[PDB]
Amino acid sequence: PNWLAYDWGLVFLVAAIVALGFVNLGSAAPDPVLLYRQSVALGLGLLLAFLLQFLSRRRLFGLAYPLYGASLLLLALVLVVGREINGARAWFVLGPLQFQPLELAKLGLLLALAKALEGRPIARVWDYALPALLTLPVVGLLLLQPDLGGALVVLFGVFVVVFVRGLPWRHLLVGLFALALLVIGSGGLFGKRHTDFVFSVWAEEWGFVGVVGLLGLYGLLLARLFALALACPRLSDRLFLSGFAGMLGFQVVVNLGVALGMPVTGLTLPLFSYGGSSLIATLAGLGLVLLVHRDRYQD
Ligand SMILES: CCCCCCCC/C=C/CCCCCCCC(=O)OC[C@H](O)CO
Ligand SMILES: [Cl-]
Ligand SMILES: [Cl-]
Repeated sequence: PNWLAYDWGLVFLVAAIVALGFVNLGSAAPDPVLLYRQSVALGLGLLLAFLLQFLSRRRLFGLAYPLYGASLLLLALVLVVGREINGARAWFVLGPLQFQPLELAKLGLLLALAKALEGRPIARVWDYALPALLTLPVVGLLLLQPDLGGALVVLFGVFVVVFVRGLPWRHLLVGLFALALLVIGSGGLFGKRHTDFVFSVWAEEWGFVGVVGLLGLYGLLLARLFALALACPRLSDRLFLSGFAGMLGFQVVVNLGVALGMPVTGLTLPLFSYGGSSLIATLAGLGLVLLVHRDRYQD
């Protein structure tokens, strides 16, 4: 953490998408008190992503299995002592504190699957079972809320990890598509409510150049993630980085089809749409990915 050998390009990409999100929220249905909550979320997010830099990658992958278990027990616990919002209890609300176990599940499952899938030889049966028995508790506890947007993100991440690894992945796509079935000019206005109340306003006030630029920022972000992914000697790191990039790109392309018209899910546009927990969790995951990239040439 003392040396700062990071990929600063990815840092600039995250910062650029975040600054666009903030300058849009200030015109996309603004409110004096609704911009403060997300500003405090950004502060918390940067702070948490910095705190996680005092963590070696050895320790991070040592926590691969405990974090997975804790996300499983927290997914189970949110079903009992959660708060209903849109018909599903998926949030822990302790006054000003809002923590959804879906994010912890995503990171824990990515770490657990990456670590358990770096031994090249496996028995001819566990190529199906190991990702199955590690993903099914998470997806099942995500459907008991019910929240299938996070279930889709999780399952598609697992698909990406398995596919990049070199294991049976067709059954995962079958499960993914089956679960997914039960669901103003070139210039714009320039600043002149549903979940998409941050993106439906941006797409109209900034038009084709705005959407093209934002999708370009997301394309460059996914490109830099997959470039950092194949730039890691360890296989577990390759898997972890690629799973993260998959989940992120998948939320983005889910919001695309939502805007086209899908049904809608609770999945926000990462770093861009309104939501303090999603911002904080995306920043924390990006901090993890940044620290595993900085420790890529170490033991
Ligand atoms: C790393 C990136 C950090 C990003 C920066 C941290 C956030 C700070 C936000 C301050 C208020 C800005 C709110 C948005 C600005 C516009 C608000 C406004 O006055 O709306 C009027 C409208 O734009 C007239 O056309
Ligand atoms: Cl660069
Ligand atoms: Cl297959």
